[PDB]
Amino acid sequence: NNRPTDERIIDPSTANTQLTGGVTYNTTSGGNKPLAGSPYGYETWIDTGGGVCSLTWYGADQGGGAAFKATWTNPHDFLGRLGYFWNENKPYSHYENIYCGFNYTRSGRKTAGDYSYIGIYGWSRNPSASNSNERLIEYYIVEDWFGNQWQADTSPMGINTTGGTVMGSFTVDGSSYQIIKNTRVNQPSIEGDKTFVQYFSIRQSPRKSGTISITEHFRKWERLGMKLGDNMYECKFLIEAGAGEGFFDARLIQFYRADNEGNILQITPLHH
Repeated sequence: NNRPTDERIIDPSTANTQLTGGVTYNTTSGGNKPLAGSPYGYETWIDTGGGVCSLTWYGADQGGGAAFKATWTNPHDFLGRLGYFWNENKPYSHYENIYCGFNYTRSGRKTAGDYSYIGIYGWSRNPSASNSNERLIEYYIVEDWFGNQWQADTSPMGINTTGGTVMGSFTVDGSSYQIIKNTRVNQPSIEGDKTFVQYFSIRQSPRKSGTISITEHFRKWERLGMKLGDNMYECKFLIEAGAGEGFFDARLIQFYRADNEGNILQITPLHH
């Protein structure tokens, strides 16, 4: 495929202004919820015995259309995410070449507990895998995190946070990424409490703005034998906070998809 060059793609380096207004959600959504006048959906996982969490969608007409803010205090593993919701029995390759331009501010080191994640997230199903562990996949492309008491938020996380096994590395979008596979044994999932696998790409140089060539990660995992199967659930921008008290505030989250010749198939938002 050829890199898209369409003028509607917002240069991430330019998206430096605080967005305003927005619609805020303070409770668990119970899965994907569509957003009004948008191709995207949000999800919130906010445990009631935890403290106050929020996701604020900045709307259809600013910040690339998928931009959001989130806050947490004493979360018990808060996830706020927004982007593509699919879950229509189609493989990731059906959605062609997927990209996400982003630019955010966030709170600093140790404001999100012992573990946290910022980047791209979703699930995929592989009913064809012979090993039942491999039939459901939770995935992360980790651009950034909040560090902890042991490592700076400027150092990449590793297996001490993720669990599991380093499979290898590759370079895309200006950094090396370390690829990790983990098995979650009898744990909560989009299919109920069961055993499933997680795939991670960890960005070795954490960053708060740039473009993610998402499809490249999918191609790389599969190439290493980490198969995603033929039914992708979603592909969303995520902030996950294990604990602490902090914030995430995007000026830009813009998903787009292009064919192999670089023609835009989908972009948000919708002159003389």
